[PDB]
Amino acid sequence: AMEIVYDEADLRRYFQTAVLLDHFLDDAVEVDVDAICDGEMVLIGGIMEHIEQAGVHSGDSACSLPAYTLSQEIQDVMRQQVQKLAFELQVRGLMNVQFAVKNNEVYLIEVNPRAARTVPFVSKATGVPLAKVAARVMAGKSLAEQGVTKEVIPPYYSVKEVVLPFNKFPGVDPLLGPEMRSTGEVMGVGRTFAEAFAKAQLGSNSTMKKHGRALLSVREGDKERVVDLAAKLLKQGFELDATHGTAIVLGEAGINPRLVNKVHEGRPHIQDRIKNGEYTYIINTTSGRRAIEDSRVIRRSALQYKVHYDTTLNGGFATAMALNADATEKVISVQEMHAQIK
Amino acid sequence: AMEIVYDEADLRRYFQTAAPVLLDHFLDDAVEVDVDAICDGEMVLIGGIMEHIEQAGVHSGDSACSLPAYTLSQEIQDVMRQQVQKLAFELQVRGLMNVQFAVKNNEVYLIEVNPRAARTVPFVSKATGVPLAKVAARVMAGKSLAEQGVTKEVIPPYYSVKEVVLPFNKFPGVDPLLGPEMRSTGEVMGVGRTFAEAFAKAQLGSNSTMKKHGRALLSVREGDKERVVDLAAKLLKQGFELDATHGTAIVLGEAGINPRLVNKVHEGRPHIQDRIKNGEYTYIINTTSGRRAIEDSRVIRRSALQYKVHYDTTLNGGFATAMALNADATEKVISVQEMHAQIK
Ligand SMILES: Nc1ncnc2c1ncn2[C@@H]1O[C@H](COP(=O)(O)OP(=O)(O)O)[C@@H](O)[C@H]1O
Ligand SMILES: Nc1ncnc2c1ncn2[C@@H]1O[C@H](COP(=O)(O)OP(=O)(O)O)[C@@H](O)[C@H]1O
Ligand SMILES: NC(=O)CC[C@H](N)C(=O)O
Ligand SMILES: NC(=O)CC[C@H](N)C(=O)O
Ligand SMILES: NCCC[C@H](N)C(=O)O
Ligand SMILES: NCCC[C@H](N)C(=O)O
Ligand SMILES: [Cl-]
Ligand SMILES: [Cl-]
Ligand SMILES: [Cl-]
Ligand SMILES: [K+]
Ligand SMILES: [K+]
Ligand SMILES: [K+]
Ligand SMILES: [Mn+2]
Ligand SMILES: [Mn+2]
Ligand SMILES: [Mn+2]
Ligand SMILES: [Mn+2]
Repeated sequence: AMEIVYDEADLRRYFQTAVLLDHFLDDAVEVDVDAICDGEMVLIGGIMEHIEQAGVHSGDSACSLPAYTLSQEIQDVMRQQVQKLAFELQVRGLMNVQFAVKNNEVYLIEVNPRAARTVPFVSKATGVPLAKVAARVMAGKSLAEQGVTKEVIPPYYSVKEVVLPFNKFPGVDPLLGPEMRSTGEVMGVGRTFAEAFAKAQLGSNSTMKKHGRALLSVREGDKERVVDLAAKLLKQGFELDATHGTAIVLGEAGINPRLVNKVHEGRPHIQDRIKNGEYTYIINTTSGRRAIEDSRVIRRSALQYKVHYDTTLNGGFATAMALNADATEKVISVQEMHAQIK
Repeated sequence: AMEIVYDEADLRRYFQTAAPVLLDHFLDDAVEVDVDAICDGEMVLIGGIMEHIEQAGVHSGDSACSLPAYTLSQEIQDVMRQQVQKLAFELQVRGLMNVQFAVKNNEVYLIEVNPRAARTVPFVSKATGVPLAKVAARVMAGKSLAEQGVTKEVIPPYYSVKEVVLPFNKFPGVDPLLGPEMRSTGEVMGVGRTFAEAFAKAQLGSNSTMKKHGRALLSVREGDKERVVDLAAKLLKQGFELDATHGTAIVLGEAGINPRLVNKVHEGRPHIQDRIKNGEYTYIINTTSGRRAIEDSRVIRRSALQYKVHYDTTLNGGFATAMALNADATEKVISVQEMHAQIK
């Protein structure tokens, strides 16, 4: 039962309703690294950059392999940091390490000295059967011995996206957080991150379209960044609707969305519009226990009415890119993927 | 000291803050009309029919008006005419009289009859070329309209529009807003070949700072919400960029117009006030209804006045303002002599 408390007043609130205390790394890029250690060397299985930031459980995050935004430099740091930890803990077989990158700085989230849920993904993207190799390693065959020494960076992009069970429990707020709730995953393969992301998205049963009206209702910390997102969408032919505060900031950057009322504001409001099919896409980011609680209708509504929605700006940007891709254009077999590897 | 109460809750509100009290039904969304005439007991001469720009509810003394009428139908004017004639005799008018009417849903309501010379007489004299005070003085003294040879109503070939000037800038603590009470100190006159030109001249004469470019702030009430769309449309066609407050922006977006959203003061920064003060606006159309809303919207009008931005507090006025945008007050001048010479 992990929560993110914003302030002091916010803690009692928890405390009461409600121990490990940790500083939340806000606006950070979460990373998952899968590796093998035989006591002799460390094999980097895959470095995966999640789309959703730290604070959204890795299990519920879409992710990319290779990393789509992280610097070689930043990643080399991680690589070294994992090797250091492999030896230190005396890993023999599989291991997974979770990082957060904030302001060009690498921080340690956790070390899982065992097989992690991303293994099959990495194995498929990299064509290397990590569970088999690590098994052998555990049984006594060194990496050296196996001819498995080099880290594989495929020529193509591999993206993993999850599927969430919210539709099965309507009374639940379909919102991402530090706790994992997904049931499954899909893989998208493309020549570009945008292609891979498009394939992941469509495979995950997303109802996203390449036309219509998008609803933008983001929080403070996203208002600035949301400008670029609106630009993108307008550029893809989307019309824009926005809730008061968000419209304000857009307006201040030269973008004039059509305003929509919050439910308490009047009619029609967001719910009538969602219900009435005015939107093909919704971006709704929130912060604060309170805020979340009051915005619940947007998310429940979008779910109920099958409108594609993103609860993170990063997801938004990923979706925006995918719009320039065509998930049906080309196909490729796993064998083909694998042969293409140096 | 009178106002328009909108409901029971409001009546208390008032009745408290304030002796038999008069209670009249307020004809909302009505066109106010002024009619000046002369009766000699044998006949009735119509001096002029003026159509106010601001609706009934904005005192006639403070309304802009036009001679001849700019929206009313002849049919409706003919009623007013018969009505004036009937009143004239019944009342035994001998000399000048003035009749004020409200038109709503194609129906003519009587607001008041003033059986003496009215403040609009000079304007009508000047527009029609007929010196009403002289004519009526001769009538009171014994010379009939027939004896005088002044028996037929004169409809000029040009439009004449009267605009007023208000003293709000002399008393900054007052809310420079129109209502049932007259607060104006003077009037101007504008003459044109079209109502738009007459209006532009009257507007310019009245010391208006209106411009034909920039950004306009739109913040109107409920009853105006639907109709303000076409005005924002006229404003965009003229080249202006629009700003709007919450609910106004909502109505407009649904009509396809997307103004830039601005925050009220309680709402956030920068707000309407900050914007006005920084010279962001060149035009402001701001309509309100009910004691509270009025009280609450105060800052817009005071700021507008303070910062010299032209502002309209009525939609009818806003529309007048927009039409004038299509006219050039400085393009042509005409002398009164010439004007009267045109008279047929
Ligand atoms: N200090 C932190 N700052 C930001 N996000 C964090 C932090 N600690 C954990 N998280 C988020 O919570 C998720 C779960 O954290 P983790 O420690 O790995 O728990 P679990 O045992 O469920 O794996 C992480 O994947 C990340 O999204
Ligand atoms: N029943 C009414 N409906 C609408 N407006 C009215 C009504 N009665 C008065 N008014 C408005 O108030 C103004 C002042 O009212 P009026 O009766 O003419 O008083 P005054 O003697 O001060 O001129 C009118 O010019 C008109 O705009
Ligand atoms: N950032 C948000 O989701 C805003 C809150 C929400 N729209 C409400 O009605 O309270
Ligand atoms: N019609 C209006 O002017 C609405 C009221 C005003 N904007 C306020 O700040 O309350
Ligand atoms: N990877 C999580 C699912 C994404 C979902 N559309 C959301 O942003 O909430
Ligand atoms: N005719 C009265 C003056 C109009 C002023 N601009 C206002 O509309 O408040
Ligand atoms: Cl795991
Ligand atoms: Cl008078
Ligand atoms: Cl004062
Ligand atoms: K994450
Ligand atoms: K009037
Ligand atoms: K009277
Ligand atoms: Mn974890
Ligand atoms: Mn764990
Ligand atoms: Mn009167
Ligand atoms: Mn009177």
